[PDB]
Amino acid sequence: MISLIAALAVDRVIGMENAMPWNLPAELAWFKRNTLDKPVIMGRHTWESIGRPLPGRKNIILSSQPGTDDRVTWVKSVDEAIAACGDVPEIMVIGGGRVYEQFLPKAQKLYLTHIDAEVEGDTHFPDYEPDDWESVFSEFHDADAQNSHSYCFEILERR
Amino acid sequence: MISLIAALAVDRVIGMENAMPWNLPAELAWFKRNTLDKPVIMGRHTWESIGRPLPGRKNIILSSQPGTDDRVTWVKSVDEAIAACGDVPEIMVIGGGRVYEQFLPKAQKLYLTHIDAEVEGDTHFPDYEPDDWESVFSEFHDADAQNSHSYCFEILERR
Ligand SMILES: CN(Cc1cnc2nc(N)nc(N)c2n1)c1ccc(C(=O)N[C@@H](CCC(=O)O)C(=O)O)cc1
Ligand SMILES: CN(Cc1cnc2nc(N)nc(N)c2n1)c1ccc(C(=O)N[C@@H](CCC(=O)O)C(=O)O)cc1
Ligand SMILES: [Ca+2]
Ligand SMILES: [Cl-]
Ligand SMILES: [Cl-]
Repeated sequence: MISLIAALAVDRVIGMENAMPWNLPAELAWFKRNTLDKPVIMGRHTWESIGRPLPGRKNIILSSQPGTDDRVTWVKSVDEAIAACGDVPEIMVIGGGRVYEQFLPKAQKLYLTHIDAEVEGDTHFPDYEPDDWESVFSEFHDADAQNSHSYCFEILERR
Repeated sequence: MISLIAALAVDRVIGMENAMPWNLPAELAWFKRNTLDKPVIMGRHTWESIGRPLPGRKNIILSSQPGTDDRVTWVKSVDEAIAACGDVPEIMVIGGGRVYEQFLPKAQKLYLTHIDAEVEGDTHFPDYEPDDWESVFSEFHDADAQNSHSYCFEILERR
């Protein structure tokens, strides 16, 4: 099955011109826990943002342009992206905006992190119909010594 | 000689307890380059935000309450903190607020990072009359894919 995993600020903002203005090691820990040992599909801008391949995951980059790193797999279509995953129970799509838009229709589950940050965004997570999804897990946490903002983890399954 | 190193938001706002709302790996690199191989003095809140002893530095915690951890040095007074440093060319004071207030009188240099972020806060870096200080180095950087805000490194020497 295909799952989308994203960190959304207020109004579903997911990206800005520069790095997001938050320091959330706990959110990254959740991201790692939910993607480890699974293929991850991302767009080129997300790839460039991370800076290196994610350890212990098969990194797949969906892009019309040519491959710059021998450490990951470059694909040119959703179909190719999928085929590169092989036979695994779950494929994780990690962004950005355009990639989420192309995979939403095929997605069965969403792993969302809602962050209480008001920012002017560049890209936003596609509008989802809350009547179409069932929340099966939610957990709220306040900002603390290491995390700059409050956040809530949520997992939704398609009804 | 004693030096204070701090990251300030607009209006000189500094962290109190929760992590600051910015992601500046280039700023932490600056922090590391300037404190490596030197003793660092910090208060209890800063210690909690770091979460572990900084490698390659002698970690001294100035606090009234008790030494949780054995990997660092716990002192109850300014005099004791200085003594624990031994005889080195430069002692780095890394915050927070009350710690900067206690050492400013004794400081000969300031390594400051001015960040273009408006943050609401109670705490401010102590008032320094820059005419008692000579700005000796200044280098501005714009925000990018990995750094959430613009920042300017500055070094001042006590005249
Ligand atoms: C810019 N970026 C994209 C990013 C960030 N947070 C997200 N958070 C969620 N929930 N979902 C995403 N798709 C997401 N994507 C990043 C940047 C760094 C790391 C990262 O360092 N991850 C380490 C975990 C943190 C660490 O080792 O420092 C990992 O092993 O996943 C991940 C994603
Ligand atoms: C919360 N905190 C206090 C902190 C942060 N930035 C500062 N920045 C400046 N300029 N001055 C300070 N006093 C300062 N203090 C921290 C948190 C983490 C690390 C840290 O991880 N430092 C690693 C470098 C980054 C990494 O490897 O994780 C190091 O080796 O110094 C440092 C300070
Ligand atoms: Ca439910
Ligand atoms: Cl992307
Ligand atoms: Cl402190």
